[PDB]
Amino acid sequence: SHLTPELITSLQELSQILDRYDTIVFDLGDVLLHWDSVHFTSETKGIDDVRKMVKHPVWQDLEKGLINQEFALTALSCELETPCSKLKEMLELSIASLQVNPLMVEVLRVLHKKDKQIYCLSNVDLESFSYLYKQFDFWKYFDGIYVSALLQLRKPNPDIFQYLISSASINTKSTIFIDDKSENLQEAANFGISTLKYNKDNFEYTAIEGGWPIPLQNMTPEIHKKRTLGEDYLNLRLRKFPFCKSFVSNNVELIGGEDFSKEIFSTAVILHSYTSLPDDIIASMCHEILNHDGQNKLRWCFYKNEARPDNFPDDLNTTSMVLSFLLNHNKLTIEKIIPVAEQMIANRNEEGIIQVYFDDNRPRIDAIVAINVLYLMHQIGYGERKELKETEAFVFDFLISKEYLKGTRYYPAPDVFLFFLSRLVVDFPDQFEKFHKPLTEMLITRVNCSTFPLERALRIIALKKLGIVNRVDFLKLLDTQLADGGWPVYGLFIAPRSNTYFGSRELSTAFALEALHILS
Amino acid sequence: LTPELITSLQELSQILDRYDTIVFDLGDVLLHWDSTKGIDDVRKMVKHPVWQDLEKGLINQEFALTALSCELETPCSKLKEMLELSIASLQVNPLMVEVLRVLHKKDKQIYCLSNVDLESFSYLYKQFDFWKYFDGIYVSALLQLRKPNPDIFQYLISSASINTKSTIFIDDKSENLQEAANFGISTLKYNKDNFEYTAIEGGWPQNMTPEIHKKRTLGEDYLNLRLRKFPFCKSFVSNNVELIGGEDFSKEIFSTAVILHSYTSLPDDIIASMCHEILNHDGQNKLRWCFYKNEARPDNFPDDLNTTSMVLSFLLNHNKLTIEKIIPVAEQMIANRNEEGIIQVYFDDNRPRIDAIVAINVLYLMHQIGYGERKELKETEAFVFDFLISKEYLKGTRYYPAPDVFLFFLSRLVVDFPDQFEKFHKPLTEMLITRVNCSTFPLERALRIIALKKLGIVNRVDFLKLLDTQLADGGWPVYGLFIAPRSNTYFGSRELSTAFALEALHILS
Ligand SMILES: CC(C)=CCC/C(C)=C/CC/C(C)=C/COP(=O)(O)OP(=O)(O)O
Ligand SMILES: CC(C)=CCC/C(C)=C/CC/C(C)=C/COP(=O)(O)OP(=O)(O)O
Ligand SMILES: CC(C)=CCC/C(C)=C/CC/C(C)=C/COP(=O)(O)OP(=O)(O)O
Ligand SMILES: CC(C)=CCC/C(C)=C/CC/C(C)=C/COP(=O)(O)OP(=O)(O)O
Ligand SMILES: [Cl-]
Ligand SMILES: [Cl-]
Ligand SMILES: [Cl-]
Ligand SMILES: [Cl-]
Ligand SMILES: [Cl-]
Ligand SMILES: [Cl-]
Ligand SMILES: [Cl-]
Ligand SMILES: [Cl-]
Repeated sequence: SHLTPELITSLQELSQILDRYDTIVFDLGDVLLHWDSVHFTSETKGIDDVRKMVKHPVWQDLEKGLINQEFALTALSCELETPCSKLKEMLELSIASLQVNPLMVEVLRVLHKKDKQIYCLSNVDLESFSYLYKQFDFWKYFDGIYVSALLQLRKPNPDIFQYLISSASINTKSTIFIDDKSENLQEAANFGISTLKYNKDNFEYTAIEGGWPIPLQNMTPEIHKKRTLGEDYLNLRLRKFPFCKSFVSNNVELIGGEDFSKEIFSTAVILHSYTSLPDDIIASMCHEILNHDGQNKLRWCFYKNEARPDNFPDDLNTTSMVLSFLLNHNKLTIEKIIPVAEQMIANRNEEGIIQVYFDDNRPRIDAIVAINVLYLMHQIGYGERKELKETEAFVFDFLISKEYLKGTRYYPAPDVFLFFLSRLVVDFPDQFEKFHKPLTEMLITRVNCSTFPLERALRIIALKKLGIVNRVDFLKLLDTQLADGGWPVYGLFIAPRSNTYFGSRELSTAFALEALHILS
Repeated sequence: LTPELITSLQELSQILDRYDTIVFDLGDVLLHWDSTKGIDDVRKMVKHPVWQDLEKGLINQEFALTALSCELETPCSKLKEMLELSIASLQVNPLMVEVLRVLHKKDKQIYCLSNVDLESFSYLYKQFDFWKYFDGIYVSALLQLRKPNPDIFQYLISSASINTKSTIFIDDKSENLQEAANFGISTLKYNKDNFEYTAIEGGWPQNMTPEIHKKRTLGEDYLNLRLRKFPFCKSFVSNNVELIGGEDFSKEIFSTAVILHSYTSLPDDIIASMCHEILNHDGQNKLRWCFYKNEARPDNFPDDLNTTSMVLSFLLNHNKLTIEKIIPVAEQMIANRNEEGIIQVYFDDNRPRIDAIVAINVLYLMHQIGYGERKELKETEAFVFDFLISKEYLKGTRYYPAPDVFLFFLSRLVVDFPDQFEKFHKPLTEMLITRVNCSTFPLERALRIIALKKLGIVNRVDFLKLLDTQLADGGWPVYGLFIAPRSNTYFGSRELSTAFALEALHILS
């Protein structure tokens, strides 16, 4: 009574079978990649097959992202009685031998051309995944990447299939799944997904009717309540203070902060980033931007006038973010904006980089202000202007040199730079292709690397816009919502000379809710 | 139902005396109050949902005060001043404390169960002196549970092994006594004019027990396998406490002795086999022990009082040596004092050193063999006491860098010989309370869990996070317990980490 798999040995066969499905799921290993596991070094004592490492239960902890490679290797040098330097060696040689499967990468490229939904489902650890993302170039063929170290789940547990089906909204009826390991294929079949076993010299194809029901939700009821509680919390805050409040102090957690609430920038940030604000709040906060007394001829000052220090200039950051939002909500025309954009091009320093302030007496640069200025440039038609070349290069170097790990002049948190960069790169992809992979690669390395809710939320948002599901940061984010539904205050940006952080519970809650939304 | 209002101290004493276990809260029953910009009423802080987060030990006072500062639209500093005055104006309830003293004196089982935040609890533990009457203290911010959720009552019942039939609960909040009654515990509502006694039929039979059992079995199988293959406990060395890049060393007997002394549920075959390693050890010389095996002994490296102390203490405790054979070595240790009278680390007058934790382990053997009151110990004992009170231990000891290791080994001494160490008990417990969850290393979490339990305090925060760092083979990560300080070499194993983690799981089961 065991279901007899149809064998396949002709590309014509493989092709007709694959065409019968809307959605194809690849696993990386074997199907799309291969490598040499055995690797002898100048260390005679110990194991010789990296397979001993990958078969060890500690490896499950690495794949799920619970531990890193240094940790895994330290525990394995003990369990496997092999000098850890030899295992590190072995693991490196195996990684260096990785190559694509040329046949299946071509299948993958074609499937993507025929406008199919394609997902990558792989047990692979964060550090390896980051390296694979850099080394190969089929990732562009995937509609979504589901990696164990980003999920805290792993094949063959049904949990990972259940999260895949739910996350990607998959109709398992029209879904097939290509993998080498049988137990992964059996698990997916009990979910009603048809399987395609990749063998040495053939494919085993089991069509699966399925159509049975799904089990209990990993945390869905939890999530719906926390989202509602956060929404109620934030809508109440913003309806009472549509001019988004801020607090100041000398630390990122704003411990002991005092209420300031006289800068309009936070309001602009919230208008731009949380895409589910009720309409009355958008309008009420939009009203604030326009009537902001620090508007002078379509240029904005950070401060309200009453709070404006002596001789504090308009800045290209407030102005850029505001104009961009106005433009995008049909409250300003490109014709009115372009003259302001032109003042910005006239604000470059000796190195050609557009500067922060509308004031030649206050020369400053900042990578994120650069980014937000370029965003407005491309949004209005200026994307090919020659005067932007040096500014774009400043931002690219900031990324590639990993200089962003030290923060920007006004934004200390590295993920804030990656986040705003990801809006530019994703929203204007033709003009930013060379950024896409180094950006996605930095983000992969940073999954779950900090505890601050807003930072976790930024990484969730950016990686998802770039096609990668970051469930780990998601989970931890839920754990830090407080009982009233809001998240804790966060110092998004600083007055550098005085080391004054600025932030609000509203800022943290808005990005958190957006991150919960984007993975929903 | 309807309570039976009580106002006779003679009746009350016959109600209470009918019960084997009495649970007190803190508010009103034992502690009460008796006498510009925003919120003048602290009522608003405590009724606010954020306050529940503070009570569960999910956030600390600073976090809570910044969040409330915003939600109550009051300057942070004002909220903090108010919070400090309220706490500072707390006074003992003299009648009820005396009831408590007497219930304790009559050998009842008494537990404290309070919704109080970690920092406040920490203050109250130091301020007031009725804690010595409880058999266990169950504070929400350390349980990550809170009244009146049934969870906490289930935790208390199973944690303390309470027969709810013979258990009565004294609280001033109605809803707490209600939930308590759902578990068959008789309630006694405290009003300032009377008591409301409601008897309840108990005796009829928490919520991670399936998971916890699996992790414990997995960890046991792991450690059992390691020690059966390597009864001479292995060790790795490196520059760092996580022994990243460590190399197999495994030529020192101390780790074996530590395992034996510290993890109580080892199987008999493993205890026997590890005991053989301690007895057949190379470095043994006339019932003094050397850290190293001979094959690894550096030139002129002396026997040391720490390995010797732990080993003799273990053999004694396992009837392999008599006090008569040990006492002459103890006398040698008394002959090892430096100019300040402190007992030194090495059997070698040319390697003069002191180490508060080595002192502790020496003092332990001293009290175990009957030397507890020898005058020559006074300075050593004062060394250790100051080392704690001055907070010098936060800098580590010479050979153990982690502060909690000192607190943990001190807690063996203080709790095993309580009459001789009463003045250590409060400052020790107090320090430990302020260090709950202050570090991530599993072994350090394990030590704080054991020490606090031995001192009558359930630390479940560190417990839960400990369960999360077990690896999938059942063992916990390696950890560097002690160092050669001059080369800054750390020693450690997964056996050490896994042994302590399992004892922590056991002591809270
Ligand atoms: C060379 C090297 C890095 C060795 C260590 C392991 C590793 C990450 C190999 C590269 C390819 C890969 C993703 C294998 C497992 O993933 P899968 O879960 O996609 O494969 P499966 O279905 O074959 O288990
Ligand atoms: C996020 C953002 C709006 C960035 C652009 C600049 C800006 C207006 C920042 C807001 C906060 C602030 C007053 C900074 C100036 O601090 P300083 O006076 O210590 O530094 P400066 O001499 O660099 O102005
Ligand atoms: C100033 C301030 C409010 C500080 C926070 C801690 C606090 C509530 C102190 C007052 C008395 C006390 C220790 C109550 C504990 O709650 P219980 O669980 O002992 O009391 P209940 O049964 O009445 O809740
Ligand atoms: C935990 C314990 C057993 C403590 C007592 C002393 C002892 C034998 C420690 C074991 C580790 C060791 C070899 C230290 C050598 O210290 P060094 O040679 O680096 O410095 P020294 O001059 O302090 O010996
Ligand atoms: Cl790609
Ligand atoms: Cl600058
Ligand atoms: Cl910068
Ligand atoms: Cl574009
Ligand atoms: Cl006390
Ligand atoms: Cl010394
Ligand atoms: Cl010391
Ligand atoms: Cl005693």
